Amino acid sequence: PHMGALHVVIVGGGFGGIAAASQLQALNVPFMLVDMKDSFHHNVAALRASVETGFAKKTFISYSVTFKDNFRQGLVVGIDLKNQMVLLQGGEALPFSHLILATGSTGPFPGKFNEVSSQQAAIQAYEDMVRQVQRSRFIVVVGGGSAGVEMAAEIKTEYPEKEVTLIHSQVALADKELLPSVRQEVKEILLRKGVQLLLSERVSNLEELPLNEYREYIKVQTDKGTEVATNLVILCTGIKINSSAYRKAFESRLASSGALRVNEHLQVEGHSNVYAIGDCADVRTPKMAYLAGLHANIAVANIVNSVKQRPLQAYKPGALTFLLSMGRNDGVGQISGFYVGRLMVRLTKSRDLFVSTSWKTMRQSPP
Ligand SMILES: Cc1cc2c(nc3c(=O)[nH]c(=O)nc-3n2C[C@H](O)[C@H](O)[C@H](O)COP(=O)(O)OP(=O)(O)OC[C@H]2O[C@@H](n3cnc4c(N)ncnc43)[C@H](O)[C@@H]2O)c(O)c1C
Repeated sequence: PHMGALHVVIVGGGFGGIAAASQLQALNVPFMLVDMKDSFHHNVAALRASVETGFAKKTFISYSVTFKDNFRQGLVVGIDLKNQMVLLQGGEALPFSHLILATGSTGPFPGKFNEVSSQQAAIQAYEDMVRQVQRSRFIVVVGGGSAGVEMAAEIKTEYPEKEVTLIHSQVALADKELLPSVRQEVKEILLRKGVQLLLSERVSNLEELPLNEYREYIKVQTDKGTEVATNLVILCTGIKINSSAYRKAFESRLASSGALRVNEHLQVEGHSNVYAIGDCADVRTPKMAYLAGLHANIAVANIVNSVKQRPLQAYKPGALTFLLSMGRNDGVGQISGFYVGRLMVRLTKSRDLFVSTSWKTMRQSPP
């Protein structure tokens, strides 16, 4: 029973959620931000944190330092649409006048990390990975999506003396929606770095392999009968929408891919006070962190505009921007649908992986 007042609940503390929480905090609008972790995860640097000693502490930022009592650690199990509540594992419910859904994507470690944990435990998880990689002479990266391609390049750039094999089910690497010129140069670069590519093969004994853990001997098998002996197997396939929090309640609304369908104001179909942003929004985009932030300014503005009776603003997708990091000294990609080269990507993404951006948003300084 909110009797006109606002109470905004942000479910998910990723790039979008912290963008929305910071906007609401600047306008002094009551809000509660919920995340299962206690710190924000700059997952765009997760692969460098998998290979560089001491980097991982640059990639987690305490929520409570920035948001204080406007943050609440918890796992969201369900939405009660009728009574405008948000159901937390353990019983607690959070009442909202407006709801921002920002639940991001789920995937294998190290590319994603969606574990309830402390900041120091999360950091330690990546430092542990680095020791697995240091220990290993032979490493297999499974999956030539954008994540595997960068993971293999990241290992070879930091450890030229390791033997890195990348195994991928198709014949072209990285996202299908990229310029063919982009996809080809990614192959050129991986080969010049000494990565051994096993294209058009599928790993067949995967349920039996130890993941993210050094072993003296591991044999990876493919459906074509190729056997690759290795010390470490890193899995880089299986990014999907994290609908844990909202699926039971919006089944009618979830598009097939897990995302919530939305209008051009990022409103969830069938609701005027429920927004979806970033990865969980059905936008036919490639799903980018920077987009998650833009969506967040859109959603907060449209909550304020909906109270101040004003025309909502819309989200106008443009041409494809995505830069692939090929280690710290190389890369390639496209900015608004045209090709950008190695020097450009190295200065934009590959040196700092946009890490300083999240620390600025969170108003904190890295350790
Ligand atoms: C895999 C990958 C992705 C890249 C990459 N690079 C870029 C890049 O250069 N630029 C960019 O803009 N995006 C890039 N992205 C995409 C970017 O990582 C994602 O699109 C971005 O993180 C999406 O932002 P969202 O806020 O939509 O989602 P997050 O996963 O960041 O945050 C979701 C949060 O919700 C929380 N959460 C979800 N369900 C929950 C629940 N039920 N209860 C509690 N918390 C929950 C999660 O724990 C997590 O903290 C990249 O190189 C790779 C390899």
